[PDB]
Amino acid sequence: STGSATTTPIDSLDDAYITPVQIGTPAQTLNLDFDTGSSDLWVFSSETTASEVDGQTIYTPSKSTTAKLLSGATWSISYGDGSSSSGDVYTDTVSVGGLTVTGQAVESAKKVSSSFTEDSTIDGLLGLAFSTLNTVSPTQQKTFFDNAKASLDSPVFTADLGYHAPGTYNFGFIDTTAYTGSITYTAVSTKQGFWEWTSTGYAVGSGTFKSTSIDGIADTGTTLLYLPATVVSAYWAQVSGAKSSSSVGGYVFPCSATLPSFTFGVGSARIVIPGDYIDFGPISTGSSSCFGGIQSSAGIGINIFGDVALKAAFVVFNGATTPTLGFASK
Ligand SMILES: NCc1ccc(C(F)(F)F)cc1
Ligand SMILES: NCc1ccc(C(F)(F)F)cc1
Repeated sequence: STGSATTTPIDSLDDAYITPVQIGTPAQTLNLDFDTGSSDLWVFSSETTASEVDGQTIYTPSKSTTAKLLSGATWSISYGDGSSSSGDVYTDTVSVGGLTVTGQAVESAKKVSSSFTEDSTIDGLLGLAFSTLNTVSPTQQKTFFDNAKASLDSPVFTADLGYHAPGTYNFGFIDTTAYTGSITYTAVSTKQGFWEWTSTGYAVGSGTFKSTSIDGIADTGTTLLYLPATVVSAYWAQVSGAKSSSSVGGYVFPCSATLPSFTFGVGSARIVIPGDYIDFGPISTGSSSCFGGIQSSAGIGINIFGDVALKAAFVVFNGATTPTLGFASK
């Protein structure tokens, strides 16, 4: 079987992408943030503290004839940005773009951090990292992808994120009309539970490509591109007036500047991020200082190929017994 669903940016900056997901019987449709950096499927629900819900669509397990409470199971997650949520666990039927999994663990939020409450357009997250990171206790639960794997035509999913435009998540098949040229595959390490791989280097604008190994994770759930301080300094040095701002929390640049492109290596292939993808607009309404889309990973501890990088490519998440990542231009 296969599944295919359109994913849509939540705002004019592509801060995140939401994809409709059908949960329960009859279907309750929620718009979830597909996150290859985490492994919990959790949703705003009728159990969420009422003051912490502000416009989100909620899952109501009592209205689903297929929902079953998972006795004694709880979950609690903390994301790298400081966000968190926690609650209890149901199993229910979950469908993505025609692809149905029965008995999927659906984690019902009882408490969420302020960043989720203020994001009225995100009804929850759908984790797509490896199931070793799932936070359900005492019995760890499997991801939607892991549950669907056996029935998929091919054990893969692909991310085709749009720049200021809709895109597509496909499960079980590779759309050969969605990319140009060839797909270049690269080795994945699962030892930390992430889609972790090694980029072969980088270039800034039309500059010389620097061959250097950059270990990082492919994370649809993170907005920006987080790279080592040396790389990020070399990029912003080509932008007149750009500087690192402690008060703002990263590199900013005069909004009137034109940004250079950024190239990253995938084996012998090259993915080019257009400079416009790196502009994240004024730091505050009316400001002439703009926030950069490439930032240092030094405080994070791991490099993150987030949406800024992934939306420049067609990305194959190959969940074969030896998993690999594929990148193609588009
Ligand atoms: N998108 C989920 C996520 C959040 C944080 C991290 C970090 F920062 F710990 F690497 C990775 C993945
Ligand atoms: N990386 C996972 C993640 C995704 C979205 C959010 C936000 F923006 F909704 F708070 C936080 C963390």
